[PDB]
Amino acid sequence: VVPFNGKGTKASIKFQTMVNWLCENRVFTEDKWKLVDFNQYTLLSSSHSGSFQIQSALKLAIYKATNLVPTSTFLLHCIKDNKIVKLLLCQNYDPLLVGQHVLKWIDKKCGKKNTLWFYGPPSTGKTNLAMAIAKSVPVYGMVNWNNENFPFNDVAGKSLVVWDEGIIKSTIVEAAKAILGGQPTRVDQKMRGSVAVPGVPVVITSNGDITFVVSGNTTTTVHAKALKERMVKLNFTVRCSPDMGLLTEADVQQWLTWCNAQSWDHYENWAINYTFDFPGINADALHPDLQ
Amino acid sequence: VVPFNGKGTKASIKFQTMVNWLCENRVFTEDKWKLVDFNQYTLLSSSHSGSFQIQSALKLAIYKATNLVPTSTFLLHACIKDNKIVKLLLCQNYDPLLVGQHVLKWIDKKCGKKNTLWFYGPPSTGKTNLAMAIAKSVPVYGMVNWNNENFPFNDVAGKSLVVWDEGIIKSTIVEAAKAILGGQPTRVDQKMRGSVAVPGVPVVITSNGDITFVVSGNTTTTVHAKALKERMVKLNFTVRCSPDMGLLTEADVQQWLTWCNAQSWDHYENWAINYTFDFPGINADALHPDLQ
Amino acid sequence: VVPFNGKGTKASIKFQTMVNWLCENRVFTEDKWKLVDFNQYTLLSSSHSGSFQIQSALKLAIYKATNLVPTSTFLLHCIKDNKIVKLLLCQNYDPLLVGQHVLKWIDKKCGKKNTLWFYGPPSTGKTNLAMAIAKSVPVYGMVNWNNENFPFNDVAGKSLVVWDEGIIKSTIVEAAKAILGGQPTRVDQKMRPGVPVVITSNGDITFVVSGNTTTTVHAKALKERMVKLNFTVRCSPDMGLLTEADVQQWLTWCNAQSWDHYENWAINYTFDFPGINADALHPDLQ
Amino acid sequence: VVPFNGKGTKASIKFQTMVNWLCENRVFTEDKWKLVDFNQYTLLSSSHSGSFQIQSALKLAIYKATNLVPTSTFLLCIKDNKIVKLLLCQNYDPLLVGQHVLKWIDKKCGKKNTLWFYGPPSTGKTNLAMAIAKSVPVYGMVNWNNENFPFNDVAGKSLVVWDEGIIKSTIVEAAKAILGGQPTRVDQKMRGSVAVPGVPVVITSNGDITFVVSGNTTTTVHAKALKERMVKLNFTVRCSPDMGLLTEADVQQWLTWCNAQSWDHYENWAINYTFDFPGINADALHPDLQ
Ligand SMILES: Nc1ncnc2c1ncn2[C@@H]1O[C@H](COP(=O)(O)OP(=O)(O)NP(=O)(O)O)[C@@H](O)[C@H]1O
Ligand SMILES: Nc1ncnc2c1ncn2[C@@H]1O[C@H](COP(=O)(O)OP(=O)(O)NP(=O)(O)O)[C@@H](O)[C@H]1O
Ligand SMILES: Nc1ncnc2c1ncn2[C@@H]1O[C@H](COP(=O)(O)OP(=O)(O)NP(=O)(O)O)[C@@H](O)[C@H]1O
Ligand SMILES: Nc1ncnc2c1ncn2[C@@H]1O[C@H](COP(=O)(O)OP(=O)(O)NP(=O)(O)O)[C@@H](O)[C@H]1O
Ligand SMILES: [Mg+2]
Ligand SMILES: [Mg+2]
Ligand SMILES: [Mg+2]
Repeated sequence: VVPFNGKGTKASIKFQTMVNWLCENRVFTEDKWKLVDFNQYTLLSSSHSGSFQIQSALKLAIYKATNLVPTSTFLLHCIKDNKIVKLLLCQNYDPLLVGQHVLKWIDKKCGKKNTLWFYGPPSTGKTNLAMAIAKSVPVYGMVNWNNENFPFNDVAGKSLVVWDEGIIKSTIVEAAKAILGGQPTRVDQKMRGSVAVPGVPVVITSNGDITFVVSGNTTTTVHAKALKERMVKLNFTVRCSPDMGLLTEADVQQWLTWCNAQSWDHYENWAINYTFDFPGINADALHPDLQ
Repeated sequence: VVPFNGKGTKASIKFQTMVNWLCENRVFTEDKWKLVDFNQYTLLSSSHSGSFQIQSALKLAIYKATNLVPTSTFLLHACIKDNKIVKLLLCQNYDPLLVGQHVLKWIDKKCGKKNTLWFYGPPSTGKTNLAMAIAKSVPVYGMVNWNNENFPFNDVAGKSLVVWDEGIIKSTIVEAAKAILGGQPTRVDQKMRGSVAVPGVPVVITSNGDITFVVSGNTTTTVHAKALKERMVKLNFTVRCSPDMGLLTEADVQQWLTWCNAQSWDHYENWAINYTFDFPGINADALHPDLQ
Repeated sequence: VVPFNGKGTKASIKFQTMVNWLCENRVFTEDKWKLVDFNQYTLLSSSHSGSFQIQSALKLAIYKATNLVPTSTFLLHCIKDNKIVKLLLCQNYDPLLVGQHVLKWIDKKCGKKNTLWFYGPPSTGKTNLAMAIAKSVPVYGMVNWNNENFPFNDVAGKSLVVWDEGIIKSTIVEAAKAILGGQPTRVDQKMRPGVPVVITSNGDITFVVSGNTTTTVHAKALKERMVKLNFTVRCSPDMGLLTEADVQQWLTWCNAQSWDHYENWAINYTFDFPGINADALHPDLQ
Repeated sequence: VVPFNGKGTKASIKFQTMVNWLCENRVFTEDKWKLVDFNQYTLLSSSHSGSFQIQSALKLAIYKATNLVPTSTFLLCIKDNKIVKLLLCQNYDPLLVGQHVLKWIDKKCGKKNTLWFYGPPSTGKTNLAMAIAKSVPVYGMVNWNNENFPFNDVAGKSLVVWDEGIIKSTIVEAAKAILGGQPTRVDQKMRGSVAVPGVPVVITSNGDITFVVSGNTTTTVHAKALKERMVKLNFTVRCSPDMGLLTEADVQQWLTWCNAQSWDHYENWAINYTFDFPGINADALHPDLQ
């Protein structure tokens, strides 16, 4: 599979440099391009043949950031002052295992446990944490934005699907089962080449148990066992301070930078047998920096 | 036929070379091209002219791979005891020599009316694994489960293989089923392509139960049972398999078919004179010492 | 009329030569072009100006081969050795007369009798002979490929229309009276010649289904437009496909024979085709 | 099974007598009742109860005539009969055919429930079929029903007549069951059993009905299936310009004579019902017709 020779001219080389510059500065939308580099956009729009190049370059940049680059590389660049590390300790979970699992999860390497689920009372910061992760990936999507009868459209081309205040109904149980489990949709099967893999990670925030499928005017539990195998459940029980504020990329990347530097032995021991719930803080193995 | 005495420019020769290169590297989709070679794709998509060239090259490469070059040449290659497929066939009591030799004719549409292979048996006996192994070797194939429920046979043309997994035939589409399973092209095929006859696509079917019985409402009917038997060939996978045989690979398929091509064809010509709905099993003495 | 004074460039003359090449080699479809000369097709498909010429040349070649050139010349290139000659002798039909009629029938010189009809028991070789002619003419079209309720789409541009094992429904009988009679469709008249039609069937086609009952209202009108041939004797399985050459040698030989015999019967075109006259059998056919 | 111990009043006995009278004179339609006896109809129509009694009597008479009595009862020197002359011209045994007609109308032929007449036009195909249809109490015609629903209101008839018929691929499935004598699903859901009504069918056509019309072409998939359920007759000989409309009297005389003769020659053919009806055997032809 040696690459074709194809010696290109300067016009194509400049376009390729622009495509690389798009990925390097995370410019994936027309609005972001206008907000960042207005002069180049104005110059490119002086002609139809120059306007076609914008639409040509954006698609290639998005595809490169989605499939040709590991997503975790966009995340990885004191520790005891990081808000997420402080926040996760307030919920009585080990920050190191959570951070280590997320990096393994975002690269679709957890196996069939593709979907994370955040559950707890309101005003515990579940939604705030989910937004920070979604803000850091190249492109993210929502189930809230999609149409009510077709909430699982526009899945392809996204690195993370966020479902806020979610709930599952019986009319969409067959679609949710495939997407939450990482199984590719038939669109990818009939567009790409047979059972592929891309799929997409999913993060869910909820104020109630989502394993209860809503059918008619009755709550049912036919699929409770089937759903649980696909998620890792976190209980956000402790209310957070009202003035914590929103989380940003610098907070998440700093937190994720520390986690990657530690040994994988602690995570890989539990990773052998995946459990529906996530283990809590173990004082016999807490990292010395967090003691 | 004397070819038209035209001569192309530098760009035309480059485009023809690119079409050949696409054929040689088994690239037939946009995603495959982006995965294999991103640089050439970017260079081609840098301008409006190249965006049309990409589509033309892909459309020509698919046609060249499917209609101009025999499919079996993509299977053969350019420790026979240890081949996984040979062991799997022996576990299910079938001769690896006859199975491989029949494929080299069925995949080439040379078997006449019997255009389909049928896999039957209990679950977890290895029906799906072998079926997908053949598919991964041919250039492009289509599986029925992708299509719409009411329209099962879309995009059948232009494919080297049709895959139907654990499917069941309904009476509402039994009329179209006898067409593809029989190897005769659909009505639209002749019209768009002028000739009353254009060969069909080979089909492979896996099933846990007898599909010769057609679903008709909430009732099973056997009126079409006779018609399916001369269009099909049956194999029985009656032995379960331990979880010690992972997914099969194209390397196993190529090695298996390579050996079957080199051996003599007398053992196949005897059966090929009058095809039988049942595929004969292992013969104790006919097994060659290379597999004894 | 004096042609225009326009002088073309190198590219235009090359395109005109390409059209002549396509017309000469009977390359009227994209699939045939790919199967015959893949190199030229790949060269042309490199850009827009090359791809447009493919469609333009195909359309011009079809028009030239259908309207500006007599179709019979496309068919003309041991007479007893030909398979078709024996086949017509078995059915008690004179090979010379039927051969001459086909040339006039394909050339629209038989007046209103624009339709041929093969009648007989099943498996008597009717479709084998009929399909042989369809592969000899430049372009042919079958009724069976068309939509069930629109059987007569894309009739213009075909050198021959074939209707195999067909039956006439009273809901569409009025359209059949036109095409089988050779009258041009009203759409052809608005935008701007008939197309020969051949019908093979097992029963009597003059009966028209009307509901769940047969009726004979249209039996009289359909008789004038058609010629009936009887294929009664079953064919041996070893005959196989009839080659386009077998038609070519048969038609070419019948062309050179004396034509005055056919003109005598041509004075009053009967619905029934006359059988073999033993006093008129050609010596070479014996 | 013992009849109920109840007793009917004087008025109910009159209605019971009226029901028997309707069956006795083959009065199954309102027009027939008006034509035959106007005084009684006018007297009955004087009020609500009399009008309702008309409907009740008609329904009960139809049921009694079609379900509780064998049809052959309504059908019950011979050289002068015109029907005998007709079959002799068509080269068929007058005695053998009549016995089959008696068994067929009584649903005693098993699967082969349908007759078929074939031949060139103007040879007596339709005339004979209508004469038999007139003799039985009630008959139905396929041509009267709607095109998309050719088999509506099949039950309740002693015979169903199909003239110049042709089978469309859309309705080929419904044709298989009814022509084969299989009961309709509608009656099974209503009556409760799995096989009850039973309807003989007679078909006359000028073309081969084994072929099924599908789209704009002919198919032979269903050819063998229909052959099992049908019997074929060839009317290949011409017929005089007059051959006056055959009457019920002509039919009744012919079948009565056939039933009187010995039945032994029939059941030999009934061992295995052949698709094609055997022709005249000049050796076995009855001496009266020799
Ligand atoms: N403007 C803000 N943006 C983000 N987080 C904020 C903001 N103001 C306060 N917060 C913090 O976020 C907490 C609640 O934010 P939110 O993300 O809605 O939490 P939650 O528990 O997921 N909410 P709920 O949707 O009610 O279940 C507050 O208690 C603060 O600690
Ligand atoms: N990717 C894989 N993961 C796990 N097991 C595999 C994989 N590929 C092959 N196998 C095993 O290889 C064997 C092939 O079985 P398979 O062909 O799937 O059987 P089957 O009867 O057609 N299956 P089913 O789809 O349940 O009807 C089984 O033992 C599988 O467990
Ligand atoms: N595909 C074929 N290959 C070889 N021989 C063929 C083929 N099709 C037909 N024949 C031969 O051609 C002769 C008659 O062919 P066929 O087209 O079936 O005739 P026909 O009278 O038009 N049939 P039918 O369609 O039943 O009316 C016989 O000798 C056949 O053996
Ligand atoms: N009104 C009539 N009643 C009785 N017989 C008639 C009548 N008119 C003509 N006939 C003659 O009766 C014979 C049969 O009549 P008919 O029932 O029309 O024949 P058929 O063979 O069933 N006709 P077709 O339906 O065209 O196949 C023929 O000799 C007719 O000439
Ligand atoms: Mg929330
Ligand atoms: Mg045919
Ligand atoms: Mg009649």
